[PDB]
Amino acid sequence: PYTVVYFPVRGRCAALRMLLADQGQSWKEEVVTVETWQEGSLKASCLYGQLPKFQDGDLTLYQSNTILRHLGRTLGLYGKDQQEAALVDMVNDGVEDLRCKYISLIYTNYEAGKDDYVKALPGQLKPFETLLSQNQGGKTFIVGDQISFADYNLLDLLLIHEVLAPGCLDAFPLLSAYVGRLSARPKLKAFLASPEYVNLPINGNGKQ
Amino acid sequence: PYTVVYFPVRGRCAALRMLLADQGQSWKEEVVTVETWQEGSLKASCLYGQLPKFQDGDLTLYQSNTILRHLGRTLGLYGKDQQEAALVDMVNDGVEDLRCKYISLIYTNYEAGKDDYVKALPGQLKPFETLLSQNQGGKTFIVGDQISFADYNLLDLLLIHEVLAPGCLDAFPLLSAYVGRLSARPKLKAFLASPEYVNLPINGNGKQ
Ligand SMILES: N[C@@H](CCC(=O)N[C@@H](CSc1ccc([N+](=O)[O-])cc1[N+](=O)[O-])C(=O)NCC(=O)O)C(=O)O
Ligand SMILES: N[C@@H](CCC(=O)N[C@@H](CSc1ccc([N+](=O)[O-])cc1[N+](=O)[O-])C(=O)NCC(=O)O)C(=O)O
Repeated sequence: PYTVVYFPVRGRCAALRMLLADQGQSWKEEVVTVETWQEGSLKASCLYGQLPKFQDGDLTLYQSNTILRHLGRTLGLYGKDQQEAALVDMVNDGVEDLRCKYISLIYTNYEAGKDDYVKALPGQLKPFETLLSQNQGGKTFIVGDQISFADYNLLDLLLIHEVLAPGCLDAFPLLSAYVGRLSARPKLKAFLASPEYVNLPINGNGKQ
Repeated sequence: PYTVVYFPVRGRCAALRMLLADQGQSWKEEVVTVETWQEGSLKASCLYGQLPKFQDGDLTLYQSNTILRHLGRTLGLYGKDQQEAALVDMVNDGVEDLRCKYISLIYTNYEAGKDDYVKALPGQLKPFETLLSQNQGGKTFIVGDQISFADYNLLDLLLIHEVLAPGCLDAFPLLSAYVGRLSARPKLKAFLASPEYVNLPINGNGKQ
């Protein structure tokens, strides 16, 4: 089965969890406390000395995007052809780029860098609105007419940014509608309202 | 066919170029000067306002790793099955993580951060030596027994680090032999020695 090993936060596991829940997959959560991590044995055993760690049968993986791509690949959420698969990759890489900036702000310069970050947000979000606009008027998914792992990753990015800068999507009709539409999918809606998601901090340092 | 649109530097296009050359694929280079970029029209037309931009027929792509994964997918350099594909992803994400740190040092604080960076390098290279040690004694490739896009990306990462920290691979026998072995592949060896590779700077700011 599936096992996700992570700290008690949404962070880089939020998207893959949304994917698993929405896809009706069952998985086990292995919560790692700061004490256990500080112990050192687990960390030393991690390929890049970091979490998340993921297990699928006897397959052990590291790197959040590797887990997303693996789930996308094995579950059929990676486009209908090579052309779509590439576009899905293009979206996820763009999502990762912004997530990195978001993470830097959160853990590195929240107080002094928030104003500038929020000021620059529109230009960073615009590309995803454009992508939607070029795909069936933005009425379906980010790429093609079937959901992909990039959709879950983008959704999370949009959700955490609405927390960081409420109303940041107001100027973007497609992104706004997209968030509402995907968040309304039955299994996903139930997961997002559940305590295991709601009662977990977004980041490990309490900022958001 | 293939068209690479980039500034006159190796940077984030070095790995994909090595891949194309080694695979015997033809491609065209579209060099973008600082003046043309500063003009603004090209940049505004780029999905995320950045280069590289790649064209495969009428398919236009952005994001260096998206290009690598697309070429890996289409040319059969993405593992023999789904499991290997995930391991390939795990390697590339690790390569990207280190490349980001390298890029930060180069463009953000080379002078004051070099010492610390080089001091931390061994711990950052270790995971790749470990992966090699676990795959046929490190006698073939980073994943499985066939070359993958992650091999080209990792090779470039190792090459630019030996320039930044001459001798850094002395502490890693497998990685050292791996660099020598892959660099000896006939088509790649010819490309690496060619003016089109050699006469290009590694980075855009002249640091290395
Ligand atoms: N590329 C990896 C990134 C993994 C990662 O960043 N892991 C962190 C999560 S927390 C984290 C992630 C990013 C930043 N940050 O400042 O960029 C700060 C924190 N933190 O705990 O403060 C971790 O395991 N840290 C434990 C360790 O290294 O010993 C992935 O995508 O899965
Ligand atoms: N995620 C993308 C990243 C593309 C990228 O970083 N492109 C830069 C290359 S130069 C670059 C890349 C990283 C850093 N940096 O400081 O981290 C500095 C520079 N630079 O030109 O100084 C660019 O196009 N810049 C033009 C622009 O944005 O207007 C990819 O993987 O392809």
